[PDB]
Amino acid sequence: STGSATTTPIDSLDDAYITPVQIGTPAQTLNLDFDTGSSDLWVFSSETTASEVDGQTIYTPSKSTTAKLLSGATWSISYGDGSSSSGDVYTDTVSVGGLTVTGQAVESAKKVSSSFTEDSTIDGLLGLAFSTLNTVSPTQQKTFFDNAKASLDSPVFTADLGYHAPGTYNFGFIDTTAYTGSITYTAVSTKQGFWEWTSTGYAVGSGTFKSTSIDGIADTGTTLLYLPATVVSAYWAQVSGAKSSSSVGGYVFPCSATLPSFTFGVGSARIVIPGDYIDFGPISTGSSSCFGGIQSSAGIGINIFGDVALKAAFVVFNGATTPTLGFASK
Ligand SMILES: Cc1nc(N)sc1-c1nccn1C
Ligand SMILES: Cc1nc(N)sc1-c1nccn1C
Repeated sequence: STGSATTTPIDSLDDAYITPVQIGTPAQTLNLDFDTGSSDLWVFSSETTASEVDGQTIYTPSKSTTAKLLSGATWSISYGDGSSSSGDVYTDTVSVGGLTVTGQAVESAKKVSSSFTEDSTIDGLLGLAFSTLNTVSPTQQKTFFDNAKASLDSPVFTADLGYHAPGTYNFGFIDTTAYTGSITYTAVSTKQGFWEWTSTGYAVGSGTFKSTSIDGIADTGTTLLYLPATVVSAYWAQVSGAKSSSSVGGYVFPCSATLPSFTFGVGSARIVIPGDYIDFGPISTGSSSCFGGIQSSAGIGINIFGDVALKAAFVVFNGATTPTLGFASK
């Protein structure tokens, strides 16, 4: 089997991407944030505290003939921005782009934090990191991808995120029409539960390439590119007037700038992020200070190849017995 679904930016800055997902019988379609940095499939639901729902579509298990309470199971998760959610668990049929999993754990939110409530466009998350990170207790649950894997034509999924445009998540096949050149594969460590790999270095604009190992994670659920302070300082030094602002919470730059590109290495291959992808617009409405899309990872504890990086590539998440990651230009 295979599946193919379109993923769409939630706003004009590509702050996140949503993908329609069918849950239950008859289908209830929710727009979920596919997140290769976490491992829980959770939704806004008929159980979510009413004051914490503001415009989201909710899953109502009592209207699904295939829903079953997973008795005793609870979940609770926090993300890197300090947002969080928690609740109980149902099993139900879940389909993505034509690919169906029966008995998928669907984690129903009882509580969500404010930045979820405020994100009217995101109806929940669909985790695609390794199932060892799943938060369900006392019986950890499998991700949609793990449950689907044995049925897939090939044990892979791909992310093809757009810049200010829709893109695609495919399950079970590589669309050879979706990228240019060849795919370069690189080793993955699953020791921390992430799609963790080592970039071979970087360049700023038309500058020379610096060969240096940068360990980080491929994370579709993180908006920005978070890299070591040394790398990020070298980037922003090429933008007149750019500075790190502790009041704003990162590097800002004059909205009048033309940002340089940023290149990252994948083995001997190179992925170029255009300068436009690094612009996250005014820090507040009408400001002439703009927020940067490359930020320091210092104090996060991990480097994160988030959407800014991943959208510049066609990315293969290879879930074979020994997982790997592939990147192609597009
Ligand atoms: C910051 C973040 N990281 C994720 N993987 S979900 C999440 C999030 N918190 C609030 C809204 N959204 C989309
Ligand atoms: C700030 C910026 N740097 C580029 N290389 S294009 C760009 C920009 N200004 C306005 C819109 N966009 C995308």
